Amino acid sequence: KVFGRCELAAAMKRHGLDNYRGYSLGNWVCAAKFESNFNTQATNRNTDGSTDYGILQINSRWWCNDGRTPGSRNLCNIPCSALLSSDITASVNCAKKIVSDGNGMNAWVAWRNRCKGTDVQAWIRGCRL
Repeated sequence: KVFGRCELAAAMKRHGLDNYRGYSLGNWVCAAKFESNFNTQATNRNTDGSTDYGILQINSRWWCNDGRTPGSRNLCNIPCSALLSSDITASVNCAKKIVSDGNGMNAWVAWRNRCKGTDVQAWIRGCRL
């Protein structure tokens, strides 16, 4: 599924991400844009041989199991393929674990380089308040 911008924002707000660990909804939508372009099926291999999965490009090194990442912890206790569903529930519950882990949303390098410090509430502009 390719989510629309306000569509994704309403799904993330309904699953509890607006203001989670102090991060406003605009932050999470901005990260989803530059991680996956709102595409739940997006996958991208990392140079260390792990792969990132889904809307928020959750990485198989630490968070989900894909069977091909020597060392994987699978801390969200989830197959990485289940992060590619049209229903973002698994991805949101796992992202809640990642942002809570110590370095906040800086865990998403795309958030740190392209979203952090920017007017992120522009990402929920026009969406039903």
